Amino acid sequence: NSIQIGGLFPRGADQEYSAFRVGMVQFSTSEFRLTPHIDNLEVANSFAVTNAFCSQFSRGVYAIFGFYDKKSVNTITSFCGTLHVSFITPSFPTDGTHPFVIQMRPDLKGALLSLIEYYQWDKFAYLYDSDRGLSTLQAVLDSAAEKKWQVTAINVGNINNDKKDETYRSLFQDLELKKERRVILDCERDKVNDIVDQVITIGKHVKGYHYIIANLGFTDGDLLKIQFGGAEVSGFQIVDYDDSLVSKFIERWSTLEEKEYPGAHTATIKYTSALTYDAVQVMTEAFRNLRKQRIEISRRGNAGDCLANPAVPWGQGVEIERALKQVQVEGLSGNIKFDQNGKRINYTINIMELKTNGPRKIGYWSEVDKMVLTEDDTSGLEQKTVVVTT
Amino acid sequence: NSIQIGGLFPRGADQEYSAFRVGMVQFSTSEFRLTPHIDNLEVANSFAVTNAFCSQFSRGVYAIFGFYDKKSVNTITSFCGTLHVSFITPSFPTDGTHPFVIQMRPDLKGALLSLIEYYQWDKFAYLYDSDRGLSTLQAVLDSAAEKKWQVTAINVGNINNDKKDET
Repeated sequence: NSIQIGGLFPRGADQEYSAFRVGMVQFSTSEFRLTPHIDNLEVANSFAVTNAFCSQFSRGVYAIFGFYDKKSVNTITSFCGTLHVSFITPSFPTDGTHPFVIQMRPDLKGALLSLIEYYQWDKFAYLYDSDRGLSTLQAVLDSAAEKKWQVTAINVGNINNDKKDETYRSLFQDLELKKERRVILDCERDKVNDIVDQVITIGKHVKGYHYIIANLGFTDGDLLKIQFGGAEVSGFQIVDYDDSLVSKFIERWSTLEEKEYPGAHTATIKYTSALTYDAVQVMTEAFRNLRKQRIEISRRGNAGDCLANPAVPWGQGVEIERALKQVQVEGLSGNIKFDQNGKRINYTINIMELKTNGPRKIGYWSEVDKMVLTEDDTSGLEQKTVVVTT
Repeated sequence: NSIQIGGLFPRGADQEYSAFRVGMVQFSTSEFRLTPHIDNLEVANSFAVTNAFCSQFSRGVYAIFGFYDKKSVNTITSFCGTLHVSFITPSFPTDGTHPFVIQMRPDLKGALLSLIEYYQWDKFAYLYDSDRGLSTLQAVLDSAAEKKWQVTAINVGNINNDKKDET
């Protein structure tokens, strides 16, 4: 069964698109075949996204996969809530209960609010970027007044890439106006590695400072350049590489050709590529369930024009969303369970910390059991020569 | 000269639409006549705004007037920057330098940052709503670290109207 799927990939998301095509080979079946309409177009031009949206809406696709920006978070949810076409995304989570929006990336603020209580921080800075939204900023400001904190929040993403070394000197000099040791970065991993190189430029990676990287790709960032500087860096890795379900995929990952699959011949993988591979598992499990339920949705382009006034819904597409939220499968990021909004529940966020040996789990996060520490201390191996001032 | 204009008014903006029609009587001339295509539609459903947009774009209008939401701030600027049709709005100001976006409401943060220095405040709360954007929140948080302030920011708009007395 040739089933039309979505292909709204950004330009430069090819490692995610390679890991998409890995699932296109791995999760293919003789029951049904996914029919790509790949649209490698920019995500900021939401008009160009809309033309890429309405072109596949003219195809009569049954499920749409792709990313979205904060310039397009209000775009896609306005279309998919009205046109009743389900959408699958690994991008940053939404805040409103939107129908037909199935998001692969779990929430991060619940582990992070658990983590600040674990470090018992009250006076700390919070550098951030606007692009993934500001609900995480809204989350920490609510617990700022609630737990009586002293937060120094500065948006760092607005500075251009032309002079992002001169202003960032003055940024930490402004942080030395209160002499903060506790910086929680919230940026893209390219912008994270920029800020790390600024810390390397000024030497705040020494002992005394502490850092928290607020993304799921903690292993994706360069830790070797700041492994032995002195500061302690915490983070989160949603995909445990020690899992054999992950490790057999990693053994299949690096062996692939870079000329065929760019970004594949690597030791590790981005979590955005991993959830993309996990999204193909969900879409395969969906239409296997529609094959088991024997509910026919096989329409032509009856969707047609997106400018239909009024645009009529088609309830077979509503049943698609109903089957997506019923999918209870495992993944590379653990158990994938959904609410009535398609958002992930009963997942596990691994608290990772940079140590002398490198990145290392100290515990995992749960939605109910909030922080559970692991007892894998290996006697600590050292006591690191306690600094005695006098 | 009958010149097609925009009419993207929200439902319930009729006092603004009345004061629009006051200017339609007061600023009319025999040189040219403004040709309304009034679309009293909701501003949150940006899909419904888009159908109201493309209908006047099918008319071949020359300037478009109306409001926009934070659900439609990225909508209208993406259309007007690409389709090269000018847009006129009294709504909350944009942050990026967008072509074909003419905004009637002036900035407010410059007076407000002047005002906190006038009252010499450092420890203060800041209740706010998300709907007009959060750049004003971004403005006061930049001067919070710069002027060594103690800001208590709480988004109050997320609470529903059903129990907005108990919370």
